[PDB]
Amino acid sequence: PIFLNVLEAIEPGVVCAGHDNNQPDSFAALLSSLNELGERQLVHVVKWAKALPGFRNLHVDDQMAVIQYSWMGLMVFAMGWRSFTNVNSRMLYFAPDLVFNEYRMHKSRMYSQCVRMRHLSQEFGWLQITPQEFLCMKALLLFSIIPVDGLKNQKFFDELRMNYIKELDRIIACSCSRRFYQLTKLLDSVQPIARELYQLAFDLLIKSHMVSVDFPEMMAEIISVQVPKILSGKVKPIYFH
Ligand SMILES: C[C@]12CCC(=O)C[C@@H]1CC[C@@H]1[C@@H]2CC[C@]2(C)[C@@H](O)CC[C@@H]12
Repeated sequence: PIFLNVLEAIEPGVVCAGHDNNQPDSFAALLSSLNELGERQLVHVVKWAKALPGFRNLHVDDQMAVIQYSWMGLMVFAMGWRSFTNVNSRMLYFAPDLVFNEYRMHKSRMYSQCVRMRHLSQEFGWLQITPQEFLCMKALLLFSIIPVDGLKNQKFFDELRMNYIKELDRIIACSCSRRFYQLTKLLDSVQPIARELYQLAFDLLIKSHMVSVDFPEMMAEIISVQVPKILSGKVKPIYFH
């Protein structure tokens, strides 16, 4: 169980958004706290990724690129699990101090995306996803979006991605065929959700100075430098099906 030992050991702990819950639920306050949460979680995503088995086998530029393309999907998948285990999926548990009810879903102007995120959360229940399955699936999400022109050493990436697929297969194996199909269909469903959120993030950054929404340093950098490569089709998800 070496692989699962590692995934459990490096899983990030609780991250708070810093949200002042006694101010009114305005669009600007809610989106500014979500952006701050993203900035805080990005720190943990980087430290988590660098500690994954085999990750340092990747070229150093590929390491940062893969994090900078997959972070939305990783963060939404993890938030979906938090929601399933904490509020049982009619609310979104972005953080202990940033829990979206239906009112916040509307005031954030993200209601339809939150609905889809809620559906993703509920699938952990409908499919009875185990903690071990969640951990392996989340790791695989780091290796599920790349440039169409390929990475700087694509061969090492393809080997590492293969090995994470094998680990998922082992965790299921420890019926199997139906399970693997279910989990890979679930993984595929993350990318379209992440794409819609990437679109929202980009549009909000462009008009941020006018809706009074503050973007932290690394969020502003990644949404203006890397996210447009996804939105323009230069960086694309790897789907199973
Ligand atoms: C990743 C975050 C923050 C971390 C998390 O739990 C998931 C959530 C998904 C929506 C993202 C948000 C970060 C800030 C974004 C990108 C806003 O700009 C628009 C959509 C928000």
